[PDB]
Amino acid sequence: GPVIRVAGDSTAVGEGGRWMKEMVEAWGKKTGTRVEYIDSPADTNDRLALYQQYWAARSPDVDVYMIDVIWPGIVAPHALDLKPYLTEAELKEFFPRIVQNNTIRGKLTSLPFFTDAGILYYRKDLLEKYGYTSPPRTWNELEQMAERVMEGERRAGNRDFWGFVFQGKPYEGLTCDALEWIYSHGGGRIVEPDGTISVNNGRAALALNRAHGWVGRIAPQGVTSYAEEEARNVWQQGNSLFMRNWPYAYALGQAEGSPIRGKFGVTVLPKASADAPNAATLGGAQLMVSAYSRYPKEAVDLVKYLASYEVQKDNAVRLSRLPTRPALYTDRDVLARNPWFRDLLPVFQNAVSRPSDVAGARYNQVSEAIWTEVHSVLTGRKKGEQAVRDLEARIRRILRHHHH
Ligand SMILES: OC[C@H]1O[C@H](OC[C@H]2O[C@@](O)(CO)[C@@H](O)[C@@H]2O)[C@H](O)[C@@H](O)[C@@H]1O
Repeated sequence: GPVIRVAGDSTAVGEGGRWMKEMVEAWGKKTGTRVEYIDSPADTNDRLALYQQYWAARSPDVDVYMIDVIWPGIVAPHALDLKPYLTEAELKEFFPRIVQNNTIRGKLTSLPFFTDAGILYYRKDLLEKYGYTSPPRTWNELEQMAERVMEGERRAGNRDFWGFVFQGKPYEGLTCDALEWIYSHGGGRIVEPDGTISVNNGRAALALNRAHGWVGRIAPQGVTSYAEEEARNVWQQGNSLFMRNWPYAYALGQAEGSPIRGKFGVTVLPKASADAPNAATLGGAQLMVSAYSRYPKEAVDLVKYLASYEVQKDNAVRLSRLPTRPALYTDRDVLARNPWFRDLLPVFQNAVSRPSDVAGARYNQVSEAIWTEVHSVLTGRKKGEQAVRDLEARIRRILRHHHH
């Protein structure tokens, strides 16, 4: 009978790949269907390039793909329209915002699987050791606390200790960190949902200059090569006061034999001043049935299972990844394991989106311009003022003649 083949998530990032293959195998066993799991590179933009090879070839060799929240506009031609397979009631069990994200020109490209948002991880033991009673609310506070804790920890002999780690590698994760910096300084959304390229402004420039000011100071020099797992590993070995990362790092940092188990909390990222908006970049994964799958019916059943209440629950409890079902945020087991889901739910719902809706199929080119110009500031090659001006010019070229 059929073999349903699934490309999604990466065994190179936390436990996602392993857990996903487990879920797929469990569906296989439950239904008596053969399945195979195809692994992927770590970085989402590398995964896109890989999957684009299959799509270009109209390959039937993958039936289901896990896609990023930024992809529906790019991948729509390669997606089976899911809309005929779900009732309005079934669809309403997911966050409307994400269903809408995943719907391009009325086609439901994919089902919401897990969402995501950038948050601040902090060492509560260290904050208390140094006389602080709350995590920082402003970037200036983050910097002050990071300087003082680092000076103390370094003096006590931890030469590996830093104040802050984040994603500064030139790749999609940097676009995410940078949208947070820019938006939390009142500098806008880089490209606004109406199409306006707003990024050339003094607040955005300041946000980038501030980030530059972290590099090799409160953050490792090597941060300009860090993706999610590089940041996480410095943090999880106990060597960073703060980290910007996604929810998944929480369950990993609490696991038995984690050096930082019980020593950390999470909160909303800081901002420039009390009247700036809170910034958490919207991330996450959706499940797409390939337009080139020879087994659409079976693929859709697998996607419905993966997106189901109990599989999302398992994802939440075991991997601390965010459900796309509002009902799971009131589930007693989910909340008992992850009490911060309740506190940060409004942060997750107000998460700020990268400009994938407005750039559509050109999003990946837009994002590359963003991470390359941002990276130039992080390395001290350009000032934020120059970079945001060059970025405006590049995005104008990229999006000239594109309409949403
Ligand atoms: O790097 C940008 C990318 O970050 C997040 O996805 C990357 C991986 O992070 C996870 O651990 C989930 O938090 C893995 O499951 C992902 O493969 C975010 O979800 C993306 O939207 C974002 O583009």
